[PDB]
Amino acid sequence: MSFWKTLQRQPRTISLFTNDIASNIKSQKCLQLLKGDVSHRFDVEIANRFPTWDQLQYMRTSCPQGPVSLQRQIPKLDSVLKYKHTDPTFGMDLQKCVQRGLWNPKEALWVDWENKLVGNEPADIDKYIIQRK
Repeated sequence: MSFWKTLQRQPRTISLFTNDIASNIKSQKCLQLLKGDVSHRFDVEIANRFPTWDQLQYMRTSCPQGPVSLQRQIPKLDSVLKYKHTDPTFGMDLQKCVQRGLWNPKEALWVDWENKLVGNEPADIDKYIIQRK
C-alpha cells in the first residue's frame, strides 16, 4: 500500500515486443513508450519479434485475449488470427513483415514474465511499469 504505481507483487523483467511503429520500429516501440515519464527502478526490455503462442503460451494463460491480443494487435487479425499471414510470414520474425511490409502497424506489446502480467498495449506498461514503473 501507499505507492506511485500502487500494485501488488512487482515484476522485474519487462519483455516488450516490437510491432512496427515509427522511425525506430524498435525504439519508437518501447524507447518511445518509456520516452514518457522517467526511466529507472526497473529494467526495460526492448525486443522485436513475432508474439508466437509458443512463448506467449505463458501469457496466453495470464490474459483474457492471450494470443488473440497479439494476433489482434497486428493488422489482418482474421488473417494471422487464423493461419493467414500468420503462416511462415510472421511466424519466426514478424518484424520482417511488420518492419513495414505486409502492413505498417504501430502497437506495443508489453508482457511480464516476472509477475505474469501481459497486455497488448504501450499503456499497459505505464499502467503497470512505465518507463520506470
